[PDB]
Amino acid sequence: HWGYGKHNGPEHWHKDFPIAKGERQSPVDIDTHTAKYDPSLKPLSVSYDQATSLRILNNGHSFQVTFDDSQDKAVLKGGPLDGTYRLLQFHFHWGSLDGQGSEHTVDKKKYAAELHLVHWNTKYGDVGKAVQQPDGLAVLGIFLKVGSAKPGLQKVVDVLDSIKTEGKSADFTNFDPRGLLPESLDYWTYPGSLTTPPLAECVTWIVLKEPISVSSEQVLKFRKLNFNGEGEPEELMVDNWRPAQPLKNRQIKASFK
Ligand SMILES: NS(=O)(=O)c1ccc(NS(=O)(=O)CCNC(=O)Nc2ccccc2)cc1
Ligand SMILES: [Zn+2]
Repeated sequence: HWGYGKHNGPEHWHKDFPIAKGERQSPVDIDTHTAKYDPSLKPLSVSYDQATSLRILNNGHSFQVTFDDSQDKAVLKGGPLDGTYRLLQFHFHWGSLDGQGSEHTVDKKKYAAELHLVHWNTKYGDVGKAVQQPDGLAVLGIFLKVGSAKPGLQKVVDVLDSIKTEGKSADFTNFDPRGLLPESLDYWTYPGSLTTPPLAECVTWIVLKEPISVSSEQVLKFRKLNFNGEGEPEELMVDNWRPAQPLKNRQIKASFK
């Protein structure tokens, strides 16, 4: 089964998921010399005020926080998107050291981590039908750099000790994802894929220009998680990122000049 190690990592994934070698795979490097401003892009509309978090869990490849997506509580709208996209979950990708961890890169620069806020297109009814559609999902990607502490992340960090190993989960209600956003909503966008199996090409990616700053204290707590379940041999969850994939025939557009 898949992971990020030598024997099951991203170089192996195409054997079970041949779309790994597809025409619109994610992540990509964002070259600011060729990711051109497009004046037709609209401002991004983030409506998370009624977001209802449910649980936080270690699934053996990251930790994710889940939400109640049964109504239009927390939705992503505007930007490059047509229609309305409900927030399903968020999770992160991070490194074995501050110098790497992000999935997207900017002019080949790797950030310490990357946050993925995952949304699905409500015109398809549920997410299982949305993932079969080229416009089924919208993932809001936010880079993390090491600096001052991000107060909106602290509730997450303070609970990670309770989900150290794969399969553990915890109650995680009343978490406000507005606390994970940077100041600016300037973004890049391109059509792409899930960055983990099944790597489906169903994602409109929206990557924010401005990283959020998290403290070294905070990101170190990510690196205490385990890929393995309890009683299994410890394998620390670090470097759980897929490297940049070829942009091929795609365009990346910027909402800003
Ligand atoms: N790293 S990333 O590119 O942002 C990313 C984001 C999400 C995923 N995986 S996912 O499961 O959440 C996809 C959405 N959920 C489903 O399709 N669920 C489903 C499917 C069939 C039946 C019933 C439910 C992987 C990578
Ligand atoms: Zn992700």
